[PDB]
Amino acid sequence: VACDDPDFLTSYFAHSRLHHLSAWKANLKDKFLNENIHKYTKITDKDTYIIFHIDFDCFFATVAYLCRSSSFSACDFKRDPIVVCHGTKNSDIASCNYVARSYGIKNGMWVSQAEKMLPNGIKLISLPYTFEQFQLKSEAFYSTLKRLNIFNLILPISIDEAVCVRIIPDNIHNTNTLNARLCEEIRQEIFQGTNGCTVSIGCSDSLVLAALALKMAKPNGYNITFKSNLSEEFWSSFKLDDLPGVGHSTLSRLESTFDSPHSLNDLRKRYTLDALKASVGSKLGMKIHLALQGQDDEESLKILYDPKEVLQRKSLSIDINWGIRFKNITQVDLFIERGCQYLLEKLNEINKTTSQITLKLMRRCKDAPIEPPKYMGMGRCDSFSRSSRLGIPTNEFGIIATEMKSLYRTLGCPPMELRGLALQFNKLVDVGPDNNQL
DNA sequence: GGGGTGTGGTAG
DNA sequence: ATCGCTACCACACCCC
Ligand SMILES: Nc1ccn([C@H]2C[C@H](O)[C@@H](COP(=O)(O)OP(=O)(O)OP(=O)(O)O)O2)c(=O)n1
Ligand SMILES: [Ca+2]
Ligand SMILES: [Ca+2]
Ligand SMILES: [Ca+2]
Repeated sequence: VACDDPDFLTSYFAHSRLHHLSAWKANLKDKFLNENIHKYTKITDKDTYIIFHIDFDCFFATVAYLCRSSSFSACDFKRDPIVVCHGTKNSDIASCNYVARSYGIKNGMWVSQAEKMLPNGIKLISLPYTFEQFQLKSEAFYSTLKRLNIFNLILPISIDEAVCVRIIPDNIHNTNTLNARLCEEIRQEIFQGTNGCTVSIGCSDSLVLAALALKMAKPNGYNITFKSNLSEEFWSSFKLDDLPGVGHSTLSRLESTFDSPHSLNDLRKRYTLDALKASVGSKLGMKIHLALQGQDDEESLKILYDPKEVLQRKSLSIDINWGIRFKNITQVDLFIERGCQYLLEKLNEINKTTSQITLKLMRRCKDAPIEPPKYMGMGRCDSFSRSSRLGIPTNEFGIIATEMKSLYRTLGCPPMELRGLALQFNKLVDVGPDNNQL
């Protein structure tokens, strides 16, 4: 299905695991809001809480293995390096098992890159996606978590991951013996309920330490590390980009500024708050500083104190940066129209209008090959964005699609140089019962 | 003090 | 072959 075919968006989203991830996450958040419309559902100043951060180990790889076709009968999850991917070369490894990771393979690597990490005779097993079973195993996960009746708040993070909060009465002497019991119950009940998937669990009294504890626990384990338990041994165990919020760009800046720390212990012994803030910015610097103390920042805590506002959707968009090869502006405009139709179907499902929209595009870099290394990839591009305030909030196709096509024209991208498009509704407006307006 | 725009970055 | 999405904080830099 080419990008000028009316079925392209349907086919692309059907095959895109990144689309599936975002849609699943959005749907879990909507369900949380719907199930909690009447309930208080939030941590109070008065609560002392424990965080149980629970997450499937190598989720797609595990499920796709447990569900593999007869052709993969013989595959051994504990001995073979297994990846889930569409392709054979410049195709993303969506998930890899811990055997593969023992050779240095990582989620997001191209199969082409991963294969070079393997010694002679060691063969990469590549399993197809099983999207519907990913969903079904997630359902079993979330159902088990609720049925245990041990959590005061269950927060969806993604298809395979939840932050679960237990409030501890001041009446009650929490102990790690009780926490280990709960961890082991959760792991067993989910292993049973999912027919063979494993989860790991990080357990702490901050979100950030629960996240690091989760990392330490993997694969197929649990780790309890409270602030009281912090030690050089703990911090020495983590790379810099194990901290939530530290990706590759922030890592690069930390390594430049602090002489290539090789563990969170190195960073914590070397940094100063002000140098940190200079390196990575004021809020991120404060976040990292607080994290290196085992403590959450104000922004991260909002999910505990006001989950309904955190989880409420504030924008709606689609992004298509793969398979984009148009010959003329007629075809670009029709695709923009198809994208607007899709977005408006979603906007109407949530009973909202929009007052502000954006078109963003990827354009081939002047010196970048027409056909990039990744088949149908966007390749190396320059990004361009323009937004427009609509005035009266609307859900009218005619208004929105017209302004989107106009936004496209102002960015000046020749159709044959286009490599990607995003269509965004940046501001959403409730629809109430009263619609009488002059 | 309040508003605005486009862009960087991260996560899963 | 191959399916490189998408929500949202923070930021720089503009206005008054
Ligand atoms: N670069 C990525 C990262 C994740 N995912 C999908 C596949 C993962 O199975 C799943 C969940 O993401 P996680 O980051 O939780 O990773 P895994 O569950 O695969 O491994 P881990 O045991 O490290 O949590 O999301 C993907 O397609 N591409
Ligand atoms: Ca996981
Ligand atoms: Ca996860
Ligand atoms: Ca990180």
